[PDB]
Formats: sequence, structure tokens, C-alpha cells
Amino acid sequence: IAILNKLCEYNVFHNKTFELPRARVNT
Repeated sequence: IAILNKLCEYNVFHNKTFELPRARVNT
């Protein structure tokens, strides 16, 4: 819950390079 949400919240705001729902490079 707090984990999956945290990661996503960071991969949506604290991340870039948006692509198809099958990749989205992480940083």
C-alpha cells in the first residue's frame, strides 16, 4: 500500500521519459 503508492508517486512526479504502459524508464 504505502510502498506501491510511494514508488508510483515518485515514478509519476520524480521521474521522466513517459512512454507506453510497458516500459517507462526509471531513474
